[PDB]
Amino acid sequence: EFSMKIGIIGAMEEEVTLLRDKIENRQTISLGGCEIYTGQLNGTEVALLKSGIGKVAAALGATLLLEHCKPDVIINTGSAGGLAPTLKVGDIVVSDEARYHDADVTAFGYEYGQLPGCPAGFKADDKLIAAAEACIAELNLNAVRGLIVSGDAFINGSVGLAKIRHNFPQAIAVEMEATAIAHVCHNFNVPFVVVRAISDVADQQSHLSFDEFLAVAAKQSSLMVESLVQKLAHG
Amino acid sequence: MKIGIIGAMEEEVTLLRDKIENRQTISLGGCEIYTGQLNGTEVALLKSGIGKVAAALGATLLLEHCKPDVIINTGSAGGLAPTLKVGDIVVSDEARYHDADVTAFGYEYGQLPGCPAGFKADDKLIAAAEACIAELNLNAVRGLIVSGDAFINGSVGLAKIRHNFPQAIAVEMEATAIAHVCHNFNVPFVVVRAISDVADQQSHLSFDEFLAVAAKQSSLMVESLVQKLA
Ligand SMILES: Nc1ncnc2c([C@@H]3O[C@H](CO)[C@@H](O)[C@H]3O)n[nH]c12
Ligand SMILES: Nc1ncnc2c([C@@H]3O[C@H](CO)[C@@H](O)[C@H]3O)n[nH]c12
Repeated sequence: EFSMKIGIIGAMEEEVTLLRDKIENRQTISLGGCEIYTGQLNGTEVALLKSGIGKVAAALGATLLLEHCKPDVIINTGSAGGLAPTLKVGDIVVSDEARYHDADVTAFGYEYGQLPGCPAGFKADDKLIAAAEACIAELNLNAVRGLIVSGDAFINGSVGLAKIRHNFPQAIAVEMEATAIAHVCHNFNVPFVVVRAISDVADQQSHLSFDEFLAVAAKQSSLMVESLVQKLAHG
Repeated sequence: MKIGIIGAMEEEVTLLRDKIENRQTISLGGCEIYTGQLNGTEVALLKSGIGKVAAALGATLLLEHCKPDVIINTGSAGGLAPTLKVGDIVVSDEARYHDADVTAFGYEYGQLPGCPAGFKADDKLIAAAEACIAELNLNAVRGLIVSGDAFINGSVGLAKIRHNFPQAIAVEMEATAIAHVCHNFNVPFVVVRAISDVADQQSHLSFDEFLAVAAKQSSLMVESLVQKLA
């Protein structure tokens, strides 16, 4: 305790800003097109990286963060399109696993979503998940735990969504960085957990919904992250 | 100067690895990096995994740890240009994701926010590559190479690529990711790959059958380019 460094990766300005503004003794390190904010969040040493959007940007960011700040665990936050029926805009999704919904080397006998040399899915850390569920209960928020899928496409209904629902009937949310981050953490053997807030249900109106509720998603994911850091650091 | 080289599969990396002298191996984030000299030239060879995230992670590591001057991404590819046959070379003048789609927000198809719609390869590296192609009498095509996390083997996947990028000369799985990373660091790059298949319904069989040829041809080309640059 007291010597834990918690890594946090968010892709977009909005939520990252709220967390960034709350960092004490904040400093900014700009690298490979990424900004990394170091300091403490309510006492806990954190390293917050604003990655770009997409798998590669997230991978590049996650790799840089691991390499230069060597955080003990990684928390990926931000928005996501809710897929589980009980999810409403603002609700929380916690990954117990992450899979690429757009990876496909099945022609070679790999499981759909699986890339060669990688497990079909990347498992989030049990302690981190439990911690997150603890915060969820304590904050009295509605949330769902389960499989989160990533791809380099903003899902907006039509075939994008149906294909995902068909390939991963159990997926609770879809977004664009989670699995890339999980993938990099897996390779570095670093525990991770994805804690995002719903900004849309990835249907025909996901773009306007995203546009109108990105703010609330940022508010709720940031609140959860702040709460998770605290709980991970103490109790 | 130091030439960075990234290949996804052991096949297209092993022949080069065997030729590197003053050889040392750095093993990080599940990636292997061999440094030393290829026929007198300082290089840094990285075996990345397959797919964009693995490539990005590896490219990021190579840049960060070895600081090469330029990056050469090598390996196999599915040929899309009519002139391409197994064993032939494709040289990128540009790389684009064929599976990135945020057009819902007004970005160009294949384009990811914060990035140009396409990443342009270095003109010098391109000219160098083509001088080798000419000197070795190889059949090659220069143009747009598109990358995604799916092995293309006809059907809907190939159709989607034809739709969005009818001018793409080849499809593979790491190029644009390496380009994207090189872009964030301002490192010139060039993709030089050999055709292992034509991304049709028979690409899996062709890939298995010709991956060996593709690796040797891409390997020979990297060797020649390295020497030409130096
Ligand atoms: N329905 C949806 N489809 C894809 N990505 C998202 C997102 C997230 O918001 C960004 C959209 O480009 C990206 O970082 C992604 O992780 N929210 N809702 C989404
Ligand atoms: N028809 C095709 N579709 C997608 N990738 C490839 C490739 C390349 O070979 C590997 C196939 O999984 C990968 O490294 C990729 O970059 N060759 N032919 C391909």
